[PDB]
Amino acid sequence: NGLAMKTPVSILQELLSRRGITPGYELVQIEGAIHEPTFRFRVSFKDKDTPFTAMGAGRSKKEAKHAAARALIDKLIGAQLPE
Repeated sequence: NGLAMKTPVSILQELLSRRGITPGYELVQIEGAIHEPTFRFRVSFKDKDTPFTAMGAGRSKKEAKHAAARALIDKLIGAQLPE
């Protein structure tokens, strides 16, 4: 329940702080509207002697990175990260 009532971004920062991980990001594709384009980013990091990767998207470059990083969290916990 510790993942509930907690900003997903804060959860990301907490988990990365606990492990001591700095993930990297890569621009995948920008598509959508002129005034409202959608940003696709990929994120990857190494831990537990295995590589991780995930791809997300959002309304901005920063938000897209957070979405991708949240996808990592989902894989780490093996479930949909609650709000």
